[PDB]
Amino acid sequence: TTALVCDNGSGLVKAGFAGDDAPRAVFPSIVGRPRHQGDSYVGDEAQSKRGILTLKYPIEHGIITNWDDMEKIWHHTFYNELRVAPEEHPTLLTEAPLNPKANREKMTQIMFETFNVPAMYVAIQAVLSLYASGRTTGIVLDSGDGVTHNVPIYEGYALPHAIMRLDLAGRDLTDYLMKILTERGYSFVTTAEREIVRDIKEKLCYVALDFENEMATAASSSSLEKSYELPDGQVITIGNERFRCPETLFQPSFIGMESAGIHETTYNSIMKCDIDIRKDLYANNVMSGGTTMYPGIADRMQKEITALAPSTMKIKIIAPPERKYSVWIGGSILASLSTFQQMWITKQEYDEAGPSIVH
Ligand SMILES: Nc1ncnc2c1ncn2[C@@H]1O[C@H](COP(=O)(O)OP(=O)(O)O)[C@@H](O)[C@H]1O
Ligand SMILES: [Ca+2]
Repeated sequence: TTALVCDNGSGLVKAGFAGDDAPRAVFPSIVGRPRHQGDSYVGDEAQSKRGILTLKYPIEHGIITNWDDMEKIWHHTFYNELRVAPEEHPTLLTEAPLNPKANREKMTQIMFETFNVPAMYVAIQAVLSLYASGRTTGIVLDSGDGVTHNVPIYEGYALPHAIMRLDLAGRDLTDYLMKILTERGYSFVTTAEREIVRDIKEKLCYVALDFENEMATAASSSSLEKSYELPDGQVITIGNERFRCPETLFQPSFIGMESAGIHETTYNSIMKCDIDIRKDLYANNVMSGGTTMYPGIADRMQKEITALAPSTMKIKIIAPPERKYSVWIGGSILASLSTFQQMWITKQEYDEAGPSIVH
């Protein structure tokens, strides 16, 4: 039998078969129900029918908060995207770091009681990303759609006391760029327009090695300008917007938040950990999630952590090309191991013991 891997993303579901190199299904973590009851849609079909539906994010901040809609996302995943009978496949689910214990239990209860999977497992997203980089010790920066975490990991296990959470990720950067471009005179307010600005963000944005220098260059030449044709036929040119957008990850004050930036959350996370493991964390900073895809983010992180860390500390930022899917790939690996097969919670163990078995 083939095991399934479902990464329950704040913005995107990544689902597929354990052993595959990439998720076969990548779709928005969105459920749409009729505006007027006289039934649900999920993912791209929900967005297409948005004019007749109310759209909701059941996993908006990395934590599943709407269980009836998460049921719909999982039903869509099994039956519409992967086209499998869930009762025929062990299923690996991902959870956010600091997922409440009752939340993990509800994920377990739905898998067995609603979908009758024969076996399941819940793994921490950041832990899977570390495994996908061939490591069991290191500190992950996972920046997705709705949340960013630092997760220090030692000998295979997250250190929950040192986890840092930043309520700032890719959704917030798209919102910032929407606001910036709207103020420039291009109206970007609707769902369809959010899609356009997201596309501009992913194609043209980058992280400046030195913000102040990059601003001086954009102020004094056209050399950083990039153009993008909108659906209405207008050509928009952006310059400093390209790097002011993701600079928000290092200066959350750009969108009015008092939070530490990702360089300070990474450094604080490491300093919460055993002094004796900090050398290994500094040398093994892995970046995961779509919001770490910006060109220049690894060099910027190298520079910022160097300025914060002891003068002699060896600092390595690992940014794999496949890091949009590294949480999913780490699940594909773990669930493929012979040593993992005894780790599955079976439906039989669930029927004997109930949801508290997941711990
Ligand atoms: N090349 C890219 N550059 C910048 N942001 C990107 C890129 N590719 C994807 N993203 C952003 O990453 C987010 C989705 O990342 P992902 O790790 O799937 O999030 P989640 O797991 O929380 O659903 C979106 O905000 C998307 O716009
Ligand atoms: Ca994620």
